Amino acid sequence: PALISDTDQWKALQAHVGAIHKTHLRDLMTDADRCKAMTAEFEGVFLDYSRQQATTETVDKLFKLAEAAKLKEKIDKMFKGEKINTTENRSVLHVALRAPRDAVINSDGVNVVPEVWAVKDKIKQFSETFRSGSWVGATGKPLTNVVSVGIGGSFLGPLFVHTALQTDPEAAESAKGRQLRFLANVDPVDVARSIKDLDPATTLVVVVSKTFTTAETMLNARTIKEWIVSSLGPQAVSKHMIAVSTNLKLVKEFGIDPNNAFAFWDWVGGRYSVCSAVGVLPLSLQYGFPIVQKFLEGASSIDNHFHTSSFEKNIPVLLGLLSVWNVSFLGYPARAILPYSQALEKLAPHIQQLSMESNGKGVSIDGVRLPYEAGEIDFGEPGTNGQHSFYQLIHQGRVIPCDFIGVIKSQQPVYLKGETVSNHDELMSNFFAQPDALAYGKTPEQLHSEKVPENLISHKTFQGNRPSLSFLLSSLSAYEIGQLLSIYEHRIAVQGFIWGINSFDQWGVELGKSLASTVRKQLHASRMEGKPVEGFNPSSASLLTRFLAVKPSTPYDTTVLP
Amino acid sequence: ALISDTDQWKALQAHVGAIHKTHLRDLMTDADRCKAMTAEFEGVFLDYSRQQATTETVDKLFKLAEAAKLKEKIDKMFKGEKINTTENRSVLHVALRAPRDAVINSDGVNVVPEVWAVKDKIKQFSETFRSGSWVGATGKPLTNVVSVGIGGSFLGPLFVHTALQTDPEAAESAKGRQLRFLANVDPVDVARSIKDLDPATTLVVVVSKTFTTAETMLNARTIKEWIVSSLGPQAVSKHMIAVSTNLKLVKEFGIDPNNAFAFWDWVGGRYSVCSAVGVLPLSLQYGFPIVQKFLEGASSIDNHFHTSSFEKNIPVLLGLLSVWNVSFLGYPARAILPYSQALEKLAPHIQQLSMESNGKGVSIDGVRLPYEAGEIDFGEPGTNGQHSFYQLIHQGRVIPCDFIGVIKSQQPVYLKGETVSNHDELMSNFFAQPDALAYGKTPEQLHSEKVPENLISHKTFQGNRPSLSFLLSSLSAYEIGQLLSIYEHRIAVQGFIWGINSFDQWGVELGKSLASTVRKQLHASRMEGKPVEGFNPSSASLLTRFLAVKPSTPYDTTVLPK
Repeated sequence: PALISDTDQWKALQAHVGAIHKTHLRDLMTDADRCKAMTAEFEGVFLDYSRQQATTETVDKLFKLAEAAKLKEKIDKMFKGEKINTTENRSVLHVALRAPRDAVINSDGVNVVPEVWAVKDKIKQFSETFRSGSWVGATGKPLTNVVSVGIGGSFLGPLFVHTALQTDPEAAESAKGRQLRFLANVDPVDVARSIKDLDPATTLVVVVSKTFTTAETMLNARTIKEWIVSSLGPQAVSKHMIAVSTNLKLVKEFGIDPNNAFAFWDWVGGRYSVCSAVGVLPLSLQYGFPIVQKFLEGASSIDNHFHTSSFEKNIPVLLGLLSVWNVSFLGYPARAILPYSQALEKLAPHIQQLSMESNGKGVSIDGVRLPYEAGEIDFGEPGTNGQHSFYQLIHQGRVIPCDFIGVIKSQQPVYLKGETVSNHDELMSNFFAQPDALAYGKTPEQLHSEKVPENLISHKTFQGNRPSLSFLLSSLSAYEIGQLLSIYEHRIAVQGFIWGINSFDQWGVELGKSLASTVRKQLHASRMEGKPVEGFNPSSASLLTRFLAVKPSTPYDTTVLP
Repeated sequence: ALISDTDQWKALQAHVGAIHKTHLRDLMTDADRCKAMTAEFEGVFLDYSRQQATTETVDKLFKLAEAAKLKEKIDKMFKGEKINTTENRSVLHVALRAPRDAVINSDGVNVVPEVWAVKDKIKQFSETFRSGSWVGATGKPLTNVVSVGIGGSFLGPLFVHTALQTDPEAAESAKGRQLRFLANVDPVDVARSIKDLDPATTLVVVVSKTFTTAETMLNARTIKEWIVSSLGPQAVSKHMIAVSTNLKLVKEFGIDPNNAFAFWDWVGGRYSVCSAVGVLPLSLQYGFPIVQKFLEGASSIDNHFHTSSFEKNIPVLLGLLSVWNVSFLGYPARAILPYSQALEKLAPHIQQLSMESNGKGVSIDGVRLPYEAGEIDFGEPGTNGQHSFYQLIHQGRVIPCDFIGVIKSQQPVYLKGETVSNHDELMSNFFAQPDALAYGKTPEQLHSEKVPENLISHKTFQGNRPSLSFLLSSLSAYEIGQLLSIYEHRIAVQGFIWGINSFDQWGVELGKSLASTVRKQLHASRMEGKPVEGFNPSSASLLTRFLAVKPSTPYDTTVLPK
């Protein structure tokens, strides 16, 4: 009901900001009891948030806000299958995607778990048939390359897990000689990328779209379908294309065998769909189902930890509260996702959609316009890549709270005889230093003490007191990748739960889709019927005229592929 | 003085209230305003009519540029003055693409003949290399090239390389060849760079000015071990070259010193792709003529930026507009949104170019700024980013967007019977999204469409959110050079108005110092068994947990990935 910014716990945290402004992390980081209290741990995940602009009292006052906002109740209702997505009247049950085969999680009055595992066992049987070569192509060759066609949550989630599993030794062994590519952009350049160095006779296409009507995905689906027909004949569509969708009619009218359709559900948001057939099917073809099952079990272990653990030990709750503290009370509009792992190269782009599409909202869940701004701007590059890109601003420009992620055991250990440190040790040297560099800074007195010229000390001053948090993971196999994914999925839910918004709808995408259909009609009328440009403002009319002024080089209505 | 204390700054501050009394859905109906708020140079058309501004706002930003002596600073850069006052260095990335008979002095010596001496050396080497006469140890012609480097040695070339990969001309000249980048010190990146490569058909280019860069040289010694383990120690001079000015270490590394290619201290790292940093590897992949057209594209913008009046000056307009969005409208972030899959790696480069240049806290004289400068830059290509975070840009925090579209497609595709071509489907979003952000959708429109009253708040688009649109005629090497030079000069303009030094980077020093300290502690504990000493309680624990897992291979023994 009432806006969270109207409660006393919210106002109490606002007054608490003035006291924290009086503090500096250079002094706070010497307190052994403060540092030890501001940690959390679960299995192979160690969270150290001692470098936040906070004391234990700040965490205490954040817990009371979570109670006033009814955080625990909102969590339980999600797990129990209630339709907490109010604006769409949908359950929010991506946790059921990795629940064990015995659990009971109702939605619309029916337990969804036995049907979640029905698709898993169907994926497993297909993947075993596919990987053992019994699934053959039109020319009689076993398919070894898989293209997954999809946009948004059908792309970023799966791409993240695929990139992280690529260089893990056990996963990479199972994916020997197999490629998995993603065709996401409707830009025809992406189609040329997806099919480069590929043989239609040894390629399988997985079209991912709940509706099977998605404009971008279906145009690519029809495009690569013709690519298959152009080389193998019209009958090769059934043995070379499969679908992750529920519209069985369009799937068959597309030319795909309806039994080759793998279903997910409306209580599976796009940005929470990697654990569904959206991700499990392509990943089980590349790495096998045992590997993806370990990934699901990792995310499942965090779902239990998030649902049952007390708040002082609850890692996703701690993370979500500290982000609200940084965003809504310290005033930091952006957040940097900085994993020191090339395997996590595609983590930040997925967190980008997961966070901003969930929490980039302007009204509460009940439709009251928020007097404050919610979801932060999320970006990131892996260390040390991003370290040599934008850390200059993070140290001396605008303040950006940082998520540092480090892994103890290297996926691909390297050491050369005579080196001071192993390659992974050299990488982690920065993982340990940068958070301390942000917290302490370097005073002008330290600089003048080091005989630095007075005209340079202002330029070499580091103010410090800039917040960070550090994940230390035991390893990065399928299990730990699932844990990291679930941690962020729940953290974003916690932030949206505290802000009192709806983290699970996405109405902000419709207006751009509407106007795009209006432009598409204008393009068709001009290209095919020679109609003038009409119905647009003077700017759009001019830009459309410049675009359409370049006529095609291809004969009228004639197919062209790269 | 300080730009925030001038009347031109204060007059623009009050002007914000007048613009806040307008809405873009009304301003976009003015044909006079829309036509005046444009600019054009060759195949580059800039439409900024969707900025929260009028021609009067632009007139007042011009008077801020005059009070900031913008034209003075630009001339001093082009002329070769050491405007990088904190490092006492010229700023002459424009000289990398100047013609042979150009006159650009630093310390009274014309640097242009030395720029072309390297360029001529690159061309002669690239012809001998691509012709196959340059052979490996086993006598095989070299097919694949790995460029080792970090920061500006990585992002710039990656951007240009990714844009050229799918250009029809460039891709033809790069057939059968690979160009990979090894940037992360994470040994997972080493494993990926050498994945499915043969040392006998691989050339390595080490890009590091001093040849002392910690991450680059460890990767450089690592890939050197990979080569010598397969071909012998003698093969180094035949498979490895360098972009460096430290001739002693190049010869000590094993590389023939005459295979070292120079660049200079007045070339910023984030400004170095037009030097041998980029020109050398790109010429190996695409041939020198393709790269010279790229350089000629950047050169065309340099002349335009240096000579054109401010109302036709595309980089000056862009810099003043971003300063307007940042320092007066209060928008702390900027979205780079190219509707081109070929520009996939554009936003990561702009990220470093902008944030490392302008993420500053003090003026060029050493005065601490009472405002904040450099904005936070991020982006994904359309339509990828469209289906990721556009939810927030429409309904959450306001983020000024840069839209980049291309009239002609690098890879045109059309299927018979389709309503629009694949590229037209892409561009429909390019034209629609800026209008969607400008117009919004009022709750009166939604009620007029029989939307339930409870959902009206959630489907409302406030509109009046700013964007600008680039429309390029094509995306060949020439236009890629133009786009690069535009963003380099725009970033300089913003730093000139703010009165900061866009060309030093002291903010990266504290992290490298404390990383060296952690490197010492790691060696002392790995090789000498020393305890953890000299760190705060948090870093001590993190370090203790990390070192608790011991190397899994014999002492001081070489291990390579895969």
